[PDB]
Amino acid sequence: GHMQKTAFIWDLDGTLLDSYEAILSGIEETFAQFSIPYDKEKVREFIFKYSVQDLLVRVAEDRNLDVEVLNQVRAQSLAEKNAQVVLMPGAREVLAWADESGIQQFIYTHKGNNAFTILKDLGVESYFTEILTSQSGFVRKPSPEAATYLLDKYQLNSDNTYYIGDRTLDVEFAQNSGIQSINFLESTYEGNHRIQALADISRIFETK
Repeated sequence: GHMQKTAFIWDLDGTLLDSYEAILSGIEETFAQFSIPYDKEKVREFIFKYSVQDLLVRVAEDRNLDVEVLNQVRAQSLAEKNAQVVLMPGAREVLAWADESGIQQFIYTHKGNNAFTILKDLGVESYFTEILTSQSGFVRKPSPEAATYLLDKYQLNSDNTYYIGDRTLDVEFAQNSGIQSINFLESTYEGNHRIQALADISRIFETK
């Protein structure tokens, strides 16, 4: 219950967008053009370990093709048309809890002004009081500038703010500013709370 002044930051890549389908379906069409078997399970794993770019290499090189052709074959794809970007089916638990709790949630990414539309569309523009983008102009990484921006904008607290971003780079800028993070992985910071889901975000603040 309770929830003192807590502020929250989400990303816009893969923490709360599961658009990986609408990407990945493009490469299924690439594997098919070379008579390569494609298994979503083998792909979703490898794209989390390595790049797209690496995978096309790691098939062509094995299969007696050339990734130089595969590069072009990955452009002449249909699933970039016949697909769309979801609202990460499960986070509306946390979204609701935090907003009832009055936790000012925000977003930071490099995405374009189309970002704001995606949230409006999918139903969750309210849930992030303010959202930053490519237009914001901030430094690359670590970028504590973007933290201080959101703090001063509504007179929020560094120590009482928490960035959820799924990466070791969640602690770097966080530490440079003096704010906390919540990630699925360990890193060598004191404001770094491991999780496995999204519903563990509430359990942190419910003493578990």
